Amino acid sequence: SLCTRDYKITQVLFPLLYTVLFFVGLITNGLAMRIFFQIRSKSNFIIFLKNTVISDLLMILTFPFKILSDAKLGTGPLRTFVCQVTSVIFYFTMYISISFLGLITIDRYQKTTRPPKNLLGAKILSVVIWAFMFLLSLPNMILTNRQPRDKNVKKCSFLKSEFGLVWHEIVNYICQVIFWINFLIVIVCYTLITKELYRSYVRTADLEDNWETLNDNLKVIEKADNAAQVKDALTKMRAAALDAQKATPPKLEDKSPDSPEMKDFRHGFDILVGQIDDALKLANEGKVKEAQAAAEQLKTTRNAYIQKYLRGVGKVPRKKVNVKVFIIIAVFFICFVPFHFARIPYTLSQTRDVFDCTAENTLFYVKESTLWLTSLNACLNPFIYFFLCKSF
Ligand SMILES: CSc1nc(N)c2ncn([C@@H]3O[C@H](COP(=O)(O)OP(=O)(O)O)[C@@H](O)[C@H]3O)c2n1
Ligand SMILES: CC(C)CCC[C@@H](C)[C@H]1CC[C@H]2[C@@H]3CC=C4C[C@@H](O)CC[C@]4(C)[C@H]3CC[C@]12C
Repeated sequence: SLCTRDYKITQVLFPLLYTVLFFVGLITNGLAMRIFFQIRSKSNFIIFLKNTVISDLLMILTFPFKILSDAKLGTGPLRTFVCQVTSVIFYFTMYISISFLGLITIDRYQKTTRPPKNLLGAKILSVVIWAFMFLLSLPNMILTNRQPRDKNVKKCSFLKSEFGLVWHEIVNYICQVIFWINFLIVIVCYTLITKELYRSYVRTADLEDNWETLNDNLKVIEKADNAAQVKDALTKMRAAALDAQKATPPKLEDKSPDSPEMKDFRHGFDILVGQIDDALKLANEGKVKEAQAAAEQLKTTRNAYIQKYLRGVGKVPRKKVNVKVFIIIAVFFICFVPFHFARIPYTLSQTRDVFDCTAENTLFYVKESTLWLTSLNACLNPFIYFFLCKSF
């Protein structure tokens, strides 16, 4: 009552910040709807991605009501409407987005491990997420039935009934659980994909160590003047080559044993081992120069091409680098983590008259600032689909 909140910086900074996000958001999701809704829903990912684009658009359409109500220093019918309807829509569509981001992450993680009634399952799941958030949101709209007694007081908590304040606390608790379960899912999925990347790296580095062994021992043969040194190097080269021939590099992981990719990889080593074997036979006969000339045959255009090819097959592919799961984890840390940290103390100040005026106002400014970061997601989310061959 006696407490005053300074809205002079709020009425210039936030409507200006949200106006930018409204136009940036309309053009981003407009050029996402007209593209993604043309393509068919043949996978769960695209079903989840289509739900994400419309939940983004619903929360962007919420911004004009906010911009113009926050532009006014005092309360009014529009501020009451924001409190009761449009800002409630913002929150329930925000947790719809977080739910589908958690689902997209599970989907994308399961695709990395991978060597219709599931579309139905994804569709029913999509309906259940929307209906559930709507179920929680509806009493918040209905229990914001009180009129503002002081025209200078714009806080939604003063427009609420006793059970309205109770439900507000319950809803904000459930949403904290929805956030942290989805954040945990994203953290786990990211850690498992990152472990797989590090595992793919060591298998490539082990394989490349074999090539270094073979090429280092070839240098020894060139600078040698005796059959004992040539035989030693040739033996280590044969062992490195036969070791490398037994490997299943990340590019050959999901390939059939009788597939041409698997066959060319093994045959490439048979040609190089064969050349080492011919040079080793000569080294055993004490013919140093002849064994050096035959080992030097690995430097021919043909055998250098065979090496370059086999080494290329051993490299870590794009599949192992998941930019979609990294973007989602980046989005949770930037857009959602600060708001969810700022929320509980702010909810506590709204449901009980326990904090000092300046303490309350500080909690408001922090939640208002972090809520804006949360709104970037609606303008960021289409970039999970924007970086692929379909959009060039
Ligand atoms: C599932 S729907 C949902 N989820 C939340 N986490 C919510 N947190 C707040 N709301 C509602 O959205 C409206 C605005 O609440 P706040 O943003 O807490 O109010 P102000 O800081 O005073 O602008 C109120 O009717 C709240 O009950 C929420 N609604
Ligand atoms: C008042 C509130 C609860 C209204 C919610 C509207 C709901 C019913 C809407 C919003 C987003 C929609 C989804 C958008 C995209 C797809 C993918 C498509 O392959 C099948 C339908 C499906 C799965 C839609 C079904 C209906 C849907 C879940």
